[PDB]
Amino acid sequence: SQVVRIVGVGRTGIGKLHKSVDELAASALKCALVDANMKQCDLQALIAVPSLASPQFMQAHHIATVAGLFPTKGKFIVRTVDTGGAGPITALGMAVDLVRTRCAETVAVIAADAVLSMGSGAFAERSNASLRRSGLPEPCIPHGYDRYAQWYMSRYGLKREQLAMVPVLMSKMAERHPEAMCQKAYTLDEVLHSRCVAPVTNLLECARRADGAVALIVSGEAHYAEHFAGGSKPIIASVAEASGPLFPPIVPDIFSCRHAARDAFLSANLNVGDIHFFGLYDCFPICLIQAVEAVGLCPEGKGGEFMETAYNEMLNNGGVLDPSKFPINTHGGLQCFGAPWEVPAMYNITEAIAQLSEEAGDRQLTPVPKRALVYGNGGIFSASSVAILISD
Amino acid sequence: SQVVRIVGVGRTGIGKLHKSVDELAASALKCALVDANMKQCDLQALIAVPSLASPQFMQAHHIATVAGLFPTKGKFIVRTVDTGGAGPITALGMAVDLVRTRCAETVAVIAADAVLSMGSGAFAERSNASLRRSGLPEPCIPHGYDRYAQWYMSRYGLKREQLAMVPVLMSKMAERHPEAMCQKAYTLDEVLHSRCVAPVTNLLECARRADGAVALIVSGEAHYAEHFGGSKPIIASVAEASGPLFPPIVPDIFSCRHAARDAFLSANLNVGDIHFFGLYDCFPICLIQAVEAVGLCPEGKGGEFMETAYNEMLNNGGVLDPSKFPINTHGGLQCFGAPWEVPAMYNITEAIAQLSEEAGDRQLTPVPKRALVYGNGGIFSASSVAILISDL
Ligand SMILES: CC(C)(COP(=O)(O)OP(=O)(O)OC[C@H]1O[C@@H](n2cnc3c(N)ncnc32)[C@H](O)[C@@H]1OP(=O)(O)O)[C@@H](O)C(=O)NCCC(=O)NCCSC(=O)CC(=O)O
Ligand SMILES: CC(C)(COP(=O)(O)OP(=O)(O)OC[C@H]1O[C@@H](n2cnc3c(N)ncnc32)[C@H](O)[C@@H]1OP(=O)(O)O)[C@@H](O)C(=O)NCCC(=O)NCCSC(=O)CC(=O)O
Repeated sequence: SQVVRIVGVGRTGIGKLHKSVDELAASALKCALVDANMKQCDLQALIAVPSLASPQFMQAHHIATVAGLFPTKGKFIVRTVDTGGAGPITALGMAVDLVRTRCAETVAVIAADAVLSMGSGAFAERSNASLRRSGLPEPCIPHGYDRYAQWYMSRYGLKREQLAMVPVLMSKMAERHPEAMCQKAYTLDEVLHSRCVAPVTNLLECARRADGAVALIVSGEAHYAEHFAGGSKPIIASVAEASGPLFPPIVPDIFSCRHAARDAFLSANLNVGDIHFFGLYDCFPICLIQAVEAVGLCPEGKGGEFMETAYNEMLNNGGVLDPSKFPINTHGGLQCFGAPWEVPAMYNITEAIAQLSEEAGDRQLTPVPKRALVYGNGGIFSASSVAILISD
Repeated sequence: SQVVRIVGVGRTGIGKLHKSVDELAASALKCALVDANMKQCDLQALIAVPSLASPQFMQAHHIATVAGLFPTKGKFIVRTVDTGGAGPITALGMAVDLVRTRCAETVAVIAADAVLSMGSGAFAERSNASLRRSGLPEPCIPHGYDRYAQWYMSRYGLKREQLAMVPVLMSKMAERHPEAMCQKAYTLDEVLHSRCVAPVTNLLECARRADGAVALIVSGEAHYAEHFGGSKPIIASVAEASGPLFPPIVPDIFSCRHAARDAFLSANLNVGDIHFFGLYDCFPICLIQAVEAVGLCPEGKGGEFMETAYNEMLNNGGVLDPSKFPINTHGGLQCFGAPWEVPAMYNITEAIAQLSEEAGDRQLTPVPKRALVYGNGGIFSASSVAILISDL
């Protein structure tokens, strides 16, 4: 096949940054190049995902032009891809493909957005407009996921309080991350008594609006060692995708994460027991609950109980959530770290790399994980992208 | 490695159709499935390009959902890609890649838009907004290409009248195509005396706004024969290259030559083996650069290539013989129609018509065995080239 690694990582801060999407993208890319010990001229491709704050025709080309990558010497392949929040991992798979087919020896993958700075009114309008023809009441995306949550409750007996436990657990993780937007952990009642957004979905269960950008540099192992030289630059062991409808009608074969996860495991010749860090998309509680089931951390229908077990162990440990007992989204995820539209799957990757390189600080897993699984989700369970990262 | 064919083609009409983008996409896909002797359930992937008339989050997913592809039984991979008007050929390359890596045995590639029905005011605003930060005066895209045209005139001695000859030649082709929006050929003076859009670019030299959709079905040769020549051509190769989204000017900015060269090497063919060319012609300078890039004439001689054909046309009783100018026999973006990111599809469909001997009064004799198609995005920002052959 040929071994391909994430050789560079760079990102901006997260929050209300008062910067343009182009500035954030450019800053993230520069950080990534420094992290890779590379220069602009060493890049042979660039892949990006669209922005909601600043929608732009041929986004990747726009970013590349403004950042001053042109004119280049030799070949440069640029591409914008849209699979929603699955994008960054989708783009990762494409980057691997460009390397293996020898279309490009090195690839930059960039995601950038500013949905907190854009204002609540504009965000709500554009995010709702994203689900035309769905029949979903506003806000549409939360209502779409809420409809799947209610189906889980009816089908599998998922409890309302088990959904609400997700942001509690994520807030416990987030408060150990210096940059996470949530710096104080929630109580279960606080989540349950927060503003109602949809019948079984409250405000503190919604993905947290943020500005932010992340850039990844992908390269063949051999090429990188020759010119620019484990866990800090992990091997992309596999990437797999699967898809579903953009909005709900409900049958279990609609969900695509399990198929994507299974294909990623087979591709990498690994199993769930070999993975000791999980960066799992958590735009709403039902997404994370379905994710842990899909990747095989627990049986089908037992995701809610998986959350409750961790929540109870947290309460019986003096309110402390031990990462070793819940090695998932140690950064806080979309719930409590932040969610810049199609960006935040990048934070599953960056947090995985931090853990694999033993640079996650107070969030650090012990023993150091050798292998990580990351998961990005787009639309309303419409796009699944799963990748497995290994140190060696 | 493994032979992959375009096994189905379907499209709507072209013009002012008064239909939604979703309706056009859905209609084109149904036609393509019938043309492939396939059903929805036989599709394992769908790739699409964004629409200007109806911009939509996760466009491919949106189209797939509204068209009723879900729920699916097996795996289904959906993806939206944006490389401007290069898109359809970019997507074609990705489809081939999905087949070869066995992620999907069959792939639908769809492009749909309605930029004529959307209204002149909305089109102008959105097309201009596409070039933020460029510094180009309105209309921005024509002015961007106009700046490159002026550079060609200064650098290579390209004549103003040679630019204007492009729509003349395209209008001669278009009037032989029943559905082409231009049904009466232009004179050179008529082009030169038409409304000025940019210093060296007039109205009849601009890409013709149209509504339209096209859908392609891609499949491995062996898989298709088990379950379901020129009419279903082999995708011999696909190659891409990119450049800045807008101008500052150096010759290494242009990427079509690199893309063309890589496609030829990939396919193990040369320009002399190709007897039909579907070349992107959003403005005269694009086609002039295209014929040079693919090797139909030397660098800087594209203007003279047009004049030679124009003069031979005048000395042949005003008749443009396709055998002496086997290029865009449909009329291209200039005179067939240009639905934003769609019209590279018409280079593919016209190529297939020629290869299958179903091009009517436009038919090349002898029947071409091999065709080259070229899509261009932005302002010489994206190049996508593919070579189609009837048999090995
Ligand atoms: C919930 C909303 C309808 C309305 O929230 P508002 O922005 O109006 O709230 P606000 O900022 O005005 O003020 C509310 C107060 O609570 C805080 N607050 C706001 N949102 C919060 C959240 N998610 N979690 C925790 N706290 C939050 C604010 O800081 C503020 O605090 P104080 O007042 O104390 O300062 C909206 O945020 C929304 O639509 N959220 C859903 C996001 C979404 O759908 N994302 C895409 C998921 S799909 C995906 O992930 C990928 C893909 O694109 O496919
Ligand atoms: C030329 C324009 C500025 C002006 O268009 P208007 O809508 O104002 O046209 P109008 O109102 O003057 O039209 C009045 C008459 O002229 C005709 N007419 C209109 N446009 C024409 C054209 N291009 N060629 C020939 N005739 C044309 C109409 O049929 C009508 O006929 P009658 O006389 O019978 O009434 C615009 O169409 C334009 O921007 N065109 C270029 C589009 C573009 O840049 N596309 C992207 C290219 S880049 C690319 O392709 C790559 C990528 O996408 O990335």
